[PDB]
Amino acid sequence: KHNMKAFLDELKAENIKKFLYNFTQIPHLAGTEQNFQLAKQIQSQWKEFGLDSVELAHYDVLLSYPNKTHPNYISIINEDGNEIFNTSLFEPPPPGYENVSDIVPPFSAFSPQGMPEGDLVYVNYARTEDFFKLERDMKINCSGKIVIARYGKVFRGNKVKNAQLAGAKGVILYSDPADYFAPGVKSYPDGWNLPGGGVQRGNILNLNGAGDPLTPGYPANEYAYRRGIAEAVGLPSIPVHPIGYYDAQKLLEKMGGSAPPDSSWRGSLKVPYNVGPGFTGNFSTQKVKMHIHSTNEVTRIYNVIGTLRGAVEPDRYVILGGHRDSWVFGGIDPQSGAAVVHEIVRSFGTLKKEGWRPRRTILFASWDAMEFGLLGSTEWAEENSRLLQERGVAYINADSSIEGNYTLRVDCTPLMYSLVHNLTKELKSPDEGFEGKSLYESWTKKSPSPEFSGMPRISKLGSGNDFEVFFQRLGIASGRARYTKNWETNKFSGYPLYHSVYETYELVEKFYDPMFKYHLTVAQVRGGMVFELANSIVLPFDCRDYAVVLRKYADKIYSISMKHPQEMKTYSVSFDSLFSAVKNFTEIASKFSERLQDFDKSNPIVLRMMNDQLMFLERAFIDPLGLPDRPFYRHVIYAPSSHNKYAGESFPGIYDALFDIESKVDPSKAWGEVKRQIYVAAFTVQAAAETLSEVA
Amino acid sequence: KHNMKAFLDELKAENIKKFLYNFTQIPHLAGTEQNFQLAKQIQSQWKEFGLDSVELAHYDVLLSYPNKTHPNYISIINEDGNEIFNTSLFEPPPPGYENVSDIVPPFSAFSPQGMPEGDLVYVNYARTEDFFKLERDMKINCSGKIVIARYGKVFRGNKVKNAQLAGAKGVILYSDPADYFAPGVKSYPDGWNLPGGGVQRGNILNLNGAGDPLTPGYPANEYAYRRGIAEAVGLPSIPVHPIGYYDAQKLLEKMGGSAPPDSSWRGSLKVPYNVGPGFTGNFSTQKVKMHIHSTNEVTRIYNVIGTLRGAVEPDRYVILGGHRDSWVFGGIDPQSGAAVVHEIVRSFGTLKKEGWRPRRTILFASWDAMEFGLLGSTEWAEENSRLLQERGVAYINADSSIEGNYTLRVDCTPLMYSLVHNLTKELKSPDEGFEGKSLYESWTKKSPSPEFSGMPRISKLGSGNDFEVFFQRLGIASGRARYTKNWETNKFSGYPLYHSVYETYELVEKFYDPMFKYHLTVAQVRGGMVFELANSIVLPFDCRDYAVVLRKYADKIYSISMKHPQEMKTYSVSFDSLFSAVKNFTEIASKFSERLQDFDKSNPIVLRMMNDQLMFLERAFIDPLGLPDRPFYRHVIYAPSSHNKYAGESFPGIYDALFDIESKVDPSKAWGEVKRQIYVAAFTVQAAAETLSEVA
Ligand SMILES: *[C@@H]1O[C@H](CO)[C@@H](O[C@@H]2O[C@H](CO)[C@@H](O[C@@H]3O[C@H](CO[C@H]4O[C@H](CO)[C@@H](O)[C@H](O)[C@@H]4O)[C@@H](O)[C@H](O[C@H]4O[C@H](CO)[C@@H](O)[C@H](O)[C@@H]4O)[C@@H]3O)[C@H](O)[C@H]2NC(C)=O)[C@H](O)[C@H]1NC(C)=O
Ligand SMILES: *[C@@H]1O[C@H](CO)[C@@H](O[C@@H]2O[C@H](CO)[C@@H](O[C@@H]3O[C@H](CO[C@H]4O[C@H](CO)[C@@H](O)[C@H](O)[C@@H]4O)[C@@H](O)[C@H](O[C@H]4O[C@H](CO)[C@@H](O)[C@H](O)[C@@H]4O)[C@@H]3O)[C@H](O)[C@H]2NC(C)=O)[C@H](O)[C@H]1NC(C)=O
Ligand SMILES: *[C@@H]1O[C@H](CO)[C@@H](O[C@@H]2O[C@H](CO)[C@@H](O[C@@H]3O[C@H](CO)[C@@H](O)[C@H](O[C@H]4O[C@H](CO)[C@@H](O)[C@H](O)[C@@H]4O)[C@@H]3O)[C@H](O)[C@H]2NC(C)=O)[C@H](O)[C@H]1NC(C)=O
Ligand SMILES: *[C@@H]1O[C@H](CO)[C@@H](O[C@@H]2O[C@H](CO)[C@@H](O[C@@H]3O[C@H](CO)[C@@H](O)[C@H](O[C@H]4O[C@H](CO)[C@@H](O)[C@H](O)[C@@H]4O)[C@@H]3O)[C@H](O)[C@H]2NC(C)=O)[C@H](O)[C@H]1NC(C)=O
Ligand SMILES: *[C@@H]1O[C@H](CO)[C@@H](O[C@@H]2O[C@H](CO)[C@@H](O[C@@H]3O[C@H](CO)[C@@H](O)[C@H](O)[C@@H]3O)[C@H](O)[C@H]2NC(C)=O)[C@H](O)[C@H]1NC(C)=O
Ligand SMILES: *[C@@H]1O[C@H](CO)[C@@H](O[C@@H]2O[C@H](CO)[C@@H](O[C@@H]3O[C@H](CO)[C@@H](O)[C@H](O)[C@@H]3O)[C@H](O)[C@H]2NC(C)=O)[C@H](O)[C@H]1NC(C)=O
Ligand SMILES: *[C@@H]1O[C@H](CO)[C@@H](O[C@@H]2O[C@H](CO)[C@@H](O)[C@H](O)[C@H]2NC(C)=O)[C@H](O)[C@H]1NC(C)=O
Ligand SMILES: *[C@@H]1O[C@H](CO)[C@@H](O[C@@H]2O[C@H](CO)[C@@H](O)[C@H](O)[C@H]2NC(C)=O)[C@H](O)[C@H]1NC(C)=O
Ligand SMILES: *[C@@H]1O[C@H](CO)[C@@H](O[C@@H]2O[C@H](CO)[C@@H](O)[C@H](O)[C@H]2NC(C)=O)[C@H](O)[C@H]1NC(C)=O
Ligand SMILES: *[C@@H]1O[C@H](CO)[C@@H](O[C@@H]2O[C@H](CO)[C@@H](O)[C@H](O)[C@H]2NC(C)=O)[C@H](O)[C@H]1NC(C)=O
Ligand SMILES: O=C(O)CC[C@H](NS(=O)(=O)N[C@@H](CC(=O)O)C(=O)O)C(=O)O
Ligand SMILES: O=C(O)CC[C@H](NS(=O)(=O)N[C@@H](CC(=O)O)C(=O)O)C(=O)O
Ligand SMILES: *[C@@H]1O[C@H](CO)[C@@H](O)[C@H](O)[C@H]1NC(C)=O
Ligand SMILES: *[C@@H]1O[C@H](CO)[C@@H](O)[C@H](O)[C@H]1NC(C)=O
Ligand SMILES: *[C@@H]1O[C@H](CO)[C@@H](O)[C@H](O)[C@H]1NC(C)=O
Ligand SMILES: *[C@@H]1O[C@H](CO)[C@@H](O)[C@H](O)[C@H]1NC(C)=O
Ligand SMILES: [Ca+2]
Ligand SMILES: [Ca+2]
Ligand SMILES: [Cl-]
Ligand SMILES: [Cl-]
Ligand SMILES: [Zn+2]
Ligand SMILES: [Zn+2]
Ligand SMILES: [Zn+2]
Ligand SMILES: [Zn+2]
Repeated sequence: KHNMKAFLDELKAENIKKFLYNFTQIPHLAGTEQNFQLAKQIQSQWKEFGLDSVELAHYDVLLSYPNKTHPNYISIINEDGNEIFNTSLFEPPPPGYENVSDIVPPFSAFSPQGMPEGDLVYVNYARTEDFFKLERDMKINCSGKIVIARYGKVFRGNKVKNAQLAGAKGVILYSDPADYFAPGVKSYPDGWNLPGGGVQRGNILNLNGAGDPLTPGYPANEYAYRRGIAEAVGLPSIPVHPIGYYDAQKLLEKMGGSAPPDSSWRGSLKVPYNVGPGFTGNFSTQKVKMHIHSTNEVTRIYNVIGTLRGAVEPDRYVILGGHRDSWVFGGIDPQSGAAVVHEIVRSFGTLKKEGWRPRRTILFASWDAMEFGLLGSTEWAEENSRLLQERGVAYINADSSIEGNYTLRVDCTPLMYSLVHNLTKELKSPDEGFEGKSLYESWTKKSPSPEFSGMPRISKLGSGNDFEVFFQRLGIASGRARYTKNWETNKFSGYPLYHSVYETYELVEKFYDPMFKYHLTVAQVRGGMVFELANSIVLPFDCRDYAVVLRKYADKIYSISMKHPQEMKTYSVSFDSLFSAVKNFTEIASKFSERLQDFDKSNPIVLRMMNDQLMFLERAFIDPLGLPDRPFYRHVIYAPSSHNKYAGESFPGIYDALFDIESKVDPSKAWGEVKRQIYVAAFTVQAAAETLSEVA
Repeated sequence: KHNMKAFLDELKAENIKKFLYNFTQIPHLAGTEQNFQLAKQIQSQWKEFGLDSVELAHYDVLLSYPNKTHPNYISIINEDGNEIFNTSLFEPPPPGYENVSDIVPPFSAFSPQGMPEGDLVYVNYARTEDFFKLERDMKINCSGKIVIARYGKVFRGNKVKNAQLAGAKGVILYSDPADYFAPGVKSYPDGWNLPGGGVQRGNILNLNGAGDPLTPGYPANEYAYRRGIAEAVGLPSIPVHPIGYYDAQKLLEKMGGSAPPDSSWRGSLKVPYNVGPGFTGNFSTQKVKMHIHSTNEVTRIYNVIGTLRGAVEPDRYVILGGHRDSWVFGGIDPQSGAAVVHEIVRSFGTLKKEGWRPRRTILFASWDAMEFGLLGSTEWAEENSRLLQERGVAYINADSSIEGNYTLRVDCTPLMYSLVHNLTKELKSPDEGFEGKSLYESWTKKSPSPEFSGMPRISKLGSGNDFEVFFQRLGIASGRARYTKNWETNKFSGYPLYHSVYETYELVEKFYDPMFKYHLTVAQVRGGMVFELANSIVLPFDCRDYAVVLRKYADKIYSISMKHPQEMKTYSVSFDSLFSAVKNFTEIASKFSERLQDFDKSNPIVLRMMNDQLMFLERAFIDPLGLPDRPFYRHVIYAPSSHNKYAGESFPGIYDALFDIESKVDPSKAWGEVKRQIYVAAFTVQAAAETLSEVA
């Protein structure tokens, strides 16, 4: 029998291991020859595995690279202009890779060039609230200062935007052991911790969903019009560079001025964590100098797109996509995900060779230039937007399969909650102590829902990954899943060796998943989701789950507003329309569910009518005018946080209208805009509800 | 048998006559009680006629009305400030209506209030080229002048926008006998010509597709956020008022300054047509004073929406819509169209009562507040945009059925050309001399295609009517048809009594269509189109017809650019990408057509897949970012002309980038934008082509 069990059983941990090894022996930096060669390899293998067609889709997009003969570095400079300390020019390479060529040294992708000299101000995590505390409470002025910020808590691009608006003339990012060194664990290569010479690479753009900075709205094809750099989207205006904690200690140890305002500002280094500005009296004349010489350059990138044609509904697309480009070896990010995709394709191809085809078309994608701003996924979606918005059923992302070995993590649209619950009840837990128990059981035990007993936690989608164009721009139901750490065991996000040279095959094989059982579990979750979405006769979405969360989000946004009761009285700010729309959505979704379960099962038109209602329900939350000043974030329920691209925000339009409103100089204008966003949200919720009404 | 012949045969000229009489006895001004009562009557009758549901959809939108106790008028004022001449306060009412109440006096809807006094400048038709001739050639400065412009050639809102940008402080619009008095025809009531006391009403907004000025993007429902007046869309900044030619003669006769530049500037009045500024020497101290006291007010409007559920594809909508509100009696505009719709509903309802249902759902609409800026259609489409863009097959408009008695006029998407040709071959010509011949034959003879022998002329859709939101904002295949005059017999557009009190039932019954045979023919064309669109198994669109016109439009826009060969060399301006996309569209459309004719006819999924490809093809020409500064004009192939809302422009983005480019101060910026619009157009054409490729 060709059923999901046949698909799932075919997946092998040993295959995922072999693919991971294969994908992580050399660097695959976007825009480089090595990453083009891997694209061609993937294309060849997906054909071999049995997909109907496999093509490369290429684009020419703005990328950013250090100058090989003019290295980036930071100095402490004395009053004579002598550089008395210099940060590293490279991370010490790990055992057995000390002769690997083409390792890109640590840099902040898209930094402008410059050599700013000045006094240091320490800004904690450079969050919105961190700058609020400096400027408003501590009365420290960052204008013309170089800021030093620790990585963590929020996307680094938001840190740089915040530093820029504070008037900084440069940003130094560093990894504090507080956030990247788990107590009791040894540094790579003897454990999974970040060594003091390790550095986190990463782009510092603020694209807000635009894709290639030079071609917002349109694919960066051969005849594309490209904005001039000065009009490009999302580029930082001040130089930025990342360093490790050995180097950070040297920059921070001399810092004077004001003491840290409290303990939440102190990391784990043996330094005061003084905010500055500048150094203590003996060193008061020493300054910090950055030297950044990186260049932005239009460069060709290559997505691999594989198609497995649907037998019944070939014009309905279920997409499994993740990126292939890495900063260096990509041992976790992204190759732990790409190896999983590779095995999923191989398994589907095995069934196909035995004569099976899924009901709907499955598209498989190996995206390029993700590390430089989700560029490959976004340019492809811009090219294919009309096909995706009329035919796109769902998008399942496939970046890193692991960031820990504790339990499952799922972030997805409410439309997929029931699908996820049901699938995980059918899968075996790989966890020790849960032998013979379901993944649902271990996941629920280790990651309980904060709201419901006997349910697991499922989070909203944020952003910072390749689902962004599909979900927040185009309104295609999206999901992601991976294995994660125990947040009770160290509160820091992600894994210590993130975006460092130390993220290698050996890191995974030795420390994260020796038996590749967590990889296999994640292949089963991602592949199982794709299988159901593509094969079920009724799409496996439950509209009633959206009704429940809409009420939760309406309560939450109302509660934020109600911290300002006088203003709500003065400006007649009512949430009645939003609650009414949510009530209506709940009622209509309930009746739709009845019809779906009750309709004449022999009638393919009623079924498809009803499958189209399910498919277009996520689409209904799209506002074609976008959110304020963010035209590519069009989903009215979910946007990436304006303060942290990684985090999702609910009712983002109303959230941003309320944020820091007490500080607005024209309260009438400000509360007027709150009311406008309530109207837009209520209307959108009612309009989405009405797509589930009887059609005529 | 229930086939199109049964539907067509049921339509009766005598019924259309009875409905026209019924709809034209009292004024039905938008926002008035009389127009609400007619809405309720229509709703009742459509229910009686047999539709499944008939509801009122209401909105509260900005309308504009004169002040009943503070009349609008224009004066000539002497140096003492004595008003020595005053324009009429009302049009002399026609025979037997001299006691009808609630006739709105002539005014320009949405004029601001004011009493500007100044010297007159005569600006011909106030077209872009007319102001070019004044400012550039004649060196006449309109700043601080009151401009007087004759109606005709272009939409009056464009005249007012042009006057505003020329620095005018007021606009007087008048009907010149050259444009509104056919030689050899007597004035109403003894013929169909405009009498000297007749005046054309009409709104002077520049909405660019926005709908209600206060709620762009969102329906003007009960909880709507409304912009303040100062931020409203499309409102004129200077006072405006319309007059008849008896009054115009008094304002023009004294005009001095420069002579008219040539004969194209002279109308038919016994006056010099001097451009001014101001009056001849003896009257040089006399000035013109406007008195405008109209008020803008948010007012409730009511659309009637009738549904006839489809038997097979209830979630596919074919819409027949036209407006119901009139300026006064609406004898032609709109009731000659509304009576036709009423009879079409009655005929469909007759078939339904005998057990028939169309394959797809038919929606019937009686729109309100069309005369005030397409407000009812636009607000309803804003409310229902998600349903319309995923389910909307086609929109057939139904304003005035007649503007003459000579031949058929059709404006529509290329997708409907074949449908129209085939249907008109099946219909009888009502024309004298063409007894027993088809409508196709008489139409082709009287209105030959400028391009193809043996074919009739079919024009592009422009705007100024209720299809605008459906076609140019949402990308739903749209069409319209009416009987029209012979352009060889008088070149003036429209009919002389347009938007005057004299547009009555008697005008139609006596002078235009005594036997209601032209009305019946138009009911057959509009109803027949709806019947096919709603009932055929394969949608009756031919994608190959779009390929032919795309090549025509590409040639045309290229030819415009090629008037600047040096600049095309300097800035490397190539149209190669657009021609490539058009070639590709042609090739892919040809292969799609083969599959449509060749596919397995027993397979409803392949059929619907292919019906969805046909339905979404118009949709593919939509750009979600809209055209420059016109966010609600989203169709890349067709937009209303930036110089004349009534006219359609092809490749509008490139057209406007090229328009008057030789006058731009930064040719590099200007030609860069031409190249950007070529990229956008080429991409959109290729993307639309790719929706017709095999789906997987
Ligand atoms: C959640 O779902 C419910 C439906 O169960 C929607 O309820 C509608 O709510 C609006 C109010 O926002 C009601 O609007 C009112 O309509 C009255 C006329 O309604 C009749 O006629 C219409 C057609 O014109 C029919 O569709 C309808 O069935 C009724 O027969 C108006 O007279 C009301 O205006 C008067 O009162 C208001 C308030 O005091 C004044 O501001 C006005 O000046 C005026 O005096 C009003 O417009 C609507 O009728 C309800 N429809 C129903 C029950 O079917 C909710 O709107 C929906 N929530 C959201 C957010 O959409
Ligand atoms: C009308 O329809 C035709 C298809 O019949 C489209 O043709 C494509 O045209 C583009 C040019 O605009 C071609 O682009 C070229 O692709 C080359 C690689 O193509 C191969 O590999 C890709 C996957 O990466 C496959 O899809 C493809 O089948 C080929 O096997 C590049 O190497 C070319 O770049 C080089 O030359 C250019 C020009 O000198 C330089 O600027 C570059 O720096 C580089 O040196 C180029 O990108 C594309 O291959 C064609 N596809 C075909 C024939 O299938 C038209 O684009 C389409 N019209 C529009 C407007 O869309
Ligand atoms: C996750 O799994 C849960 C549990 O299986 C699943 O919910 C269940 O779905 C089934 C299938 O729709 C529901 O069964 C229906 O129940 C109603 C009322 O009892 C019946 O009227 C339905 O009968 C009709 O349809 C049948 C085919 O399913 C026909 O055989 C029959 O003739 C009728 O036409 C039907 O049996 C069941 O009630 C729920 N259980 C719950 C909610 O507890 C859920 O759908 C899964 N989630 C997915 C797939 O996303
Ligand atoms: C306007 O009217 C014209 C003239 O009628 C019409 O064009 C015609 O359409 C028919 C129907 O598609 C075409 O007939 C087809 O021709 C090809 C080649 O000869 C055949 O392969 C097709 O046969 C298949 O389909 C048949 C059902 O239609 C099956 O019976 C058969 O088994 C095959 O599956 C088919 O006969 C005809 O060629 C054109 N004539 C032209 C273009 O001159 C046009 O479509 C109408 N426009 C509309 C409806 O918008
Ligand atoms: C990762 O795995 C891939 C796939 O197994 C490896 O690529 C494959 O490498 C072999 C040996 O280089 C290639 O076979 C050889 O082909 C050449 C020319 O066609 C010829 O000399 C011989 O016929 C020989 O068999 C094979 O083509 C190639 N497969 C691809 C790319 O599809 C790759 O080596 C592995 N990478 C690492 C780091 O282990
Ligand atoms: C245009 O045609 C409509 C429809 O025929 C006319 O409206 C109809 O008018 C009659 C007479 O006023 C109404 O019948 C009457 O109803 C009232 C109360 O229900 C009652 O006194 C009697 O039972 C009587 O039969 C009828 O309801 C009404 N139909 C509608 C509106 O649906 C209208 O008079 C015509 N207008 C003109 C200008 O001719
Ligand atoms: C990268 O840095 C190198 C080294 O400074 C630059 O190469 C120099 O370019 C200048 C002109 O700008 C020449 O006069 C020197 O001879 C070059 N030096 C060497 C060592 O080659 C190069 O411009 C930079 N590359 C970029 C900006 O991509
Ligand atoms: C930090 O690096 C800089 C640049 O390489 C070093 O300064 C250079 O030293 C050489 C040799 O003494 C001089 O000829 C250059 O003029 C210097 N360049 C600059 C920009 O200062 C510096 O010695 C290094 N500091 C440490 C502590 O190693
Ligand atoms: C329409 O014009 C009338 C007549 O001038 C206005 O009514 C007057 O309003 C003023 C206050 O603005 C009163 O003092 C007068 O007593 C009113 N006169 C009469 C004759 O009623 C009215 O304001 C205007 N209506 C509008 C603006 O809608
Ligand atoms: C044009 O209309 C104006 C306004 O009605 C007339 O001027 C008014 O005349 C009365 C009576 O003589 C005066 O009391 C008012 O003060 C005047 N108002 C203004 C604004 O001037 C004028 O007489 C009319 N002109 C003609 C030729 O009939
Ligand atoms: O440009 C963007 O939006 C983000 C690109 C890139 N995304 S990412 O966070 O590294 N990708 C992954 C990292 C991981 O797979 O662990 C995630 O979503 O967790 C980054 O943050 O540098
Ligand atoms: O606001 C608008 O866009 C136009 C509203 C209104 N349209 S209209 O030209 O009068 N409608 C008709 C007039 C007619 O049916 O003769 C048309 O399309 O020809 C007008 O021009 O005043
Ligand atoms: C910070 O300093 C700069 C001048 O060096 C000044 O423009 C800015 O207003 C200052 N910020 C404060 C104190 O608000
Ligand atoms: C793997 O699991 C064990 C058991 O909790 C844990 O001690 C170890 O830290 C985990 N490894 C990683 C890399 O999280
Ligand atoms: C027209 O006159 C006004 C001043 O009355 C002036 O601002 C404007 O520039 C003039 N236009 C010309 C002559 O270009
Ligand atoms: C009706 O047709 C006749 C014949 O051409 C023509 O003389 C007359 O002017 C027409 N009436 C109108 C209102 O166009
Ligand atoms: Ca782009
Ligand atoms: Ca609106
Ligand atoms: Cl992921
Ligand atoms: Cl019309
Ligand atoms: Zn990644
Ligand atoms: Zn990454
Ligand atoms: Zn009209
Ligand atoms: Zn009109």
